[PDB]
Amino acid sequence: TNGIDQLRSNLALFIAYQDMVKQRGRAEVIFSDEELSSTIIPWFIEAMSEVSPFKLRPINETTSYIGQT
Amino acid sequence: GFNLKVKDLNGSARGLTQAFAIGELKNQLSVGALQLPLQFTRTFSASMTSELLWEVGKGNIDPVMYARLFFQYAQAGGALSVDELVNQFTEYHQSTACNPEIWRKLTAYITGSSNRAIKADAVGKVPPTAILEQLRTLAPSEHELFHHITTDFVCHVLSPLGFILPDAAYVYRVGRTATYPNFYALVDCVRASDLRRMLTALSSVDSKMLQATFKAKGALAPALISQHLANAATTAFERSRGNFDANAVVSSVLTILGRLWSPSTPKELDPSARLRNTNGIDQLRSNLALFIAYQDMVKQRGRAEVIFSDEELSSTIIPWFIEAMSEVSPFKLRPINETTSYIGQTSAIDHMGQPSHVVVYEDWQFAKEITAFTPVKLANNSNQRFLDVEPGISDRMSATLAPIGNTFAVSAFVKNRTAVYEAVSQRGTVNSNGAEMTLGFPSVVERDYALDRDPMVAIAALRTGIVDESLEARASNDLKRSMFNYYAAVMHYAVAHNPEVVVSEHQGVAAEQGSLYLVWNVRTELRIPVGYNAIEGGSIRTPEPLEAIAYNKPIQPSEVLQAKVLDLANHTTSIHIWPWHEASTEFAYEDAYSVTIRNKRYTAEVKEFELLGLGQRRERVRILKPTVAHAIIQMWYSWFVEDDRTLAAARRTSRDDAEKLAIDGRRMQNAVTLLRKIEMIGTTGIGASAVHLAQSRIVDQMAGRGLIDDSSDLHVGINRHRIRIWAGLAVLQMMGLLSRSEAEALTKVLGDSNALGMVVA
Amino acid sequence: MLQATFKAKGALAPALISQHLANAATTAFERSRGNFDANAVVSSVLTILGRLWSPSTPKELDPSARLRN
Repeated sequence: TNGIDQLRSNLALFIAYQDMVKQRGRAEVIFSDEELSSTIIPWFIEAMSEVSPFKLRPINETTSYIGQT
Repeated sequence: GFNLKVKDLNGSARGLTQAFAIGELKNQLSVGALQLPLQFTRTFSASMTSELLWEVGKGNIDPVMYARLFFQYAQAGGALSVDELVNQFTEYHQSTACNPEIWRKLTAYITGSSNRAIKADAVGKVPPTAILEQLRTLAPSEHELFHHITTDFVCHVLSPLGFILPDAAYVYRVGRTATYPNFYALVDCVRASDLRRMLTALSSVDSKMLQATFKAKGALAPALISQHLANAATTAFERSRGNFDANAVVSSVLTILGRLWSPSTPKELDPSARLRNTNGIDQLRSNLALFIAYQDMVKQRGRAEVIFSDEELSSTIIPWFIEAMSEVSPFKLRPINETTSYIGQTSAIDHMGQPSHVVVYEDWQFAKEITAFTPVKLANNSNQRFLDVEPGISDRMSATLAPIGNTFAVSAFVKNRTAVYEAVSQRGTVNSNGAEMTLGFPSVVERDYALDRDPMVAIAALRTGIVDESLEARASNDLKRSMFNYYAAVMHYAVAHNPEVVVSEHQGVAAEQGSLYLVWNVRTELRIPVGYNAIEGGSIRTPEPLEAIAYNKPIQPSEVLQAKVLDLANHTTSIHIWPWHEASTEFAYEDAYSVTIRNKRYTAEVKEFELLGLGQRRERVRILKPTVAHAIIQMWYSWFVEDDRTLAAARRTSRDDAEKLAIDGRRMQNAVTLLRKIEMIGTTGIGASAVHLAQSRIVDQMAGRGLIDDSSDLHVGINRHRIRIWAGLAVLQMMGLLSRSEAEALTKVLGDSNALGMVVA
Repeated sequence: MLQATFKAKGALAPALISQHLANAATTAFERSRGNFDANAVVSSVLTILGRLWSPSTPKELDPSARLRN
């Protein structure tokens, strides 16, 4: 069911995971069920919003711009 | 063609019972009543004839094209299941992200070490395939196919505004494929659909990346989007980690459809009104050959109710999709009325007048011309080859087949076959329990014989019902497909006649009442015993489709029935190569005539040769055997050996002198059949060539010894007809049709009888 | 069907699509075997609306936030 299939791949987003997991425990309200609807809840999220200045990112460059020696 | 009893059939051929598909094992006949009414969308199907040649390599790229190609490839039996092709494909492009070097190196072809970036593009596109053959050194490719695939992304047109040429494309010849589907065929369909889920995104991504590419600059600088190209496609490859699971989803929509069928109310089988609606299934319930696929895989794998679906949400995701709503299958969903009709009807009359000869039959004009290929291999020095069509044996042999394109019309065949008509005394008394159930289809032979297996063994496996089951897994396959295609064809055609059907367990071993068959009804048939029912109630009520078949009134065939026949000279100046072989390589072979007169051996010994009158050898060419052209005459061959051995078994059994008269007239009338057939075959122009020329040779043999040079001594009467067959022998083998182990049979049968003219011529 | 009809010929030959015409419509008539059931669906949206109205909290009358939207 769409989205999550690449959404799993996001990883800084995963940092946000471990972060709020750090602050508020986990507090599993689980407003979602197991499927219907475990859909309505992830109907949407921030990157698929344009509402954020922040935006979803393609494949390869990540956010690279630092050399090494 | 081929035939059974009308009363008996299970003792004649178990394969056409519903019960055999149900795996009833010969015993009790199905009958159980308590019924649910149905309707027809005349059911989803395939095509029937689609002989054509796709272009690839021209850089257009479209997953629907390749879906056909892999599907046909499995239909070539190049590996096995399409599912195997696909899992092995993903195993191939598990060379996915572990090879950034595919980008680094193809971009190196773009020239390259692109950190020296610029609007570098000049020219060169169309054969990365060779430098990608170096990528084959990078990406070994035991199959030609996926290697031939991956080229496309870099070079569909990318970068679309230069690079640049092609002025050339590629090739493949899809043929007509299987008529009707099954478990494995279906999972192959949805699997092909996951590939469908693959490639289209795989094109669309680049389709937008190019939009975001030539930022200009011109085409902009490389080591970027080029170095990108398909990494997103690899992510698209990773979008493809999970379509579904083919066997599970197919089994799912399957068995839930079966629950929609079964009388069994309870919660295990209670198709939710919550989702009895929701599109598709509402006409999908109506499909019925699809229902044959149901009872089939229900036969092989029990039911194994994984029920990946719930009762409603989501009993939706699973039947989100299926094969007909895929374009991935060559097979396609079917409208309302015609079903797949194209067979006429007649029936024997004794002025009573129950049928004794059911007449159900073909409808099909075979190819009017065929053309040899010259296998001009040169590129790659392997499978890569060009065929260059040119006239040769082609034109002239074809024109000689034109009379055969008249005298071996199926309509004439059955019409003469109907003329068997009067039998066992008179007139008016032909009736005695069973009656012959003559039948056959263009399709089953055109395909199973195309696979080069000789259908008749499978036919006999059906006739005995029980499988020989000693076959190779490949032959195991051809046997299976032979079965369900025979069976289902007969089913949904019979359905194409009778409007109404109802579901029927069975019971027996239950095995949980999910097992089930069908029972039908018609009324018009006259008050006579026929099958087990007789007619009982002024209506049929039979499990068995053949029963409904027999009662049907005489009709006419509808379909265009033409072989369509391929052409390729265009594509030939284009080719390139594809899995072609099967033809095979050297267009023909000699057959040796012989005769004795004045008690002396002569042995005409003729080749091959063009024989037609221009040497020599030629060489080299090979022409494709039409599947059809040999398949049909093989139907008749099946008839020949049928009446032969079976009524010979009658020669063994009923020694009654009247029955002696019957075996006499019947065997000797098949004898007069092939008699008059080869008879008219001899007047053919190539037949004329074989006559005058082989006769010229043996007359030259007369000049061998000096005293048997005393002019011709052969010609009186018997010799002419006796060599008339030889024309039918050149027309036999290496006319491009018959497969020998054939004239063999014909020889023995021509020995069976007086033959003679018998008159005329 | 008309789009697929006048194959031309002109309007093409009959005893076919004409003889078809509405058989598919009869199948469309059979597409109509099951819309819903009027009294049931009306009563449904009805009483669920009433549950959306009523003060009564419990599970018999708890319009799901899963679908209050």
